[PDB]
Amino acid sequence: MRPALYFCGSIRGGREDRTLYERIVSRLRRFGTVLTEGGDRLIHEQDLEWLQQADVVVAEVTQPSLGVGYELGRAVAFNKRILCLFRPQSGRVLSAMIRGAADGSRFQVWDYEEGEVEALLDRYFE
Amino acid sequence: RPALYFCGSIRGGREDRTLYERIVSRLRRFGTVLTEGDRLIHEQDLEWLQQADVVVAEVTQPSLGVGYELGRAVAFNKRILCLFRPQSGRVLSAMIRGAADGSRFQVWDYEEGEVEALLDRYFE
Ligand SMILES: O=c1[nH]c(=O)n([C@@H]2O[C@H](COP(=O)(O)O)[C@@H](O)[C@H]2O)cc1CO
Ligand SMILES: O=c1[nH]c(=O)n([C@@H]2O[C@H](COP(=O)(O)O)[C@@H](O)[C@H]2O)cc1CO
Repeated sequence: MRPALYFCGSIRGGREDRTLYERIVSRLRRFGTVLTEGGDRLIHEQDLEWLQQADVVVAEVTQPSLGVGYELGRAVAFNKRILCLFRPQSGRVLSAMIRGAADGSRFQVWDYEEGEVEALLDRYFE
Repeated sequence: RPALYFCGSIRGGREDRTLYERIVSRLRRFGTVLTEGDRLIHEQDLEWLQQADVVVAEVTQPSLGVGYELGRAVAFNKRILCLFRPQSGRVLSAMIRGAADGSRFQVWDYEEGEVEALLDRYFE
């Protein structure tokens, strides 16, 4: 009944939002098990195992990242429930591939202000 | 003729725009280049991706849309060629480097001056 959760955020794209990712994961742990807590081959394979196990995939999509985009594309194809979180105050324009993938139900993209992330997650998960 | 889908950063940044033009110009010699509001962009691109025979991505500039295209392409069972420049100083995403299997999903490091010769070798 408590969901398994998969979190996505930029790493090699840049760690600008690392503190925010820690806040997101701390809040997700209140609701479920966060599965995400060659060398790169092991990372890919283990992440893909967890992605298929996840009940919800949550991605912070403000910092551009190949790996986050790839995770989202694989997740869509696995028909996962997906929540993407984007901060327009960053001054970026979110990728059309992510904004345009939203169908408002199984794949949602929410624009938000950084201070409100915990409350937003509360509204989505309760 | 073989149908080719090219991927490269746009909203991730257009730093490598000139290089993308060079790649696309060369790809036109080998096949149909399918990729010569946002919902329409996504839907049209996904239609073309589904119709592709080979997906070619320049993965040096980090980009959500390029990563998403590559994830969808894997699930659509497409042949994939990724091109990365170490001269950028970046460490390429583990999700892209680690998705490679050396045959149907290949990731090549390259130097900008050699991109035309690399593509000639890949497309014979
Ligand atoms: O070391 C890593 N570990 C990892 O899980 N990822 C996954 O890939 C996304 C980041 O991708 P990226 O920004 O690095 O390209 C994250 O959401 C992670 O789940 C990537 C890297 C190093 O690449
Ligand atoms: O306006 C657009 N048109 C488009 O085709 N893409 C596709 O998505 C990738 C770039 O993604 P991105 O850098 O913007 O996130 C490219 O390979 C394109 O095929 C994206 C945008 C604007 O998003």
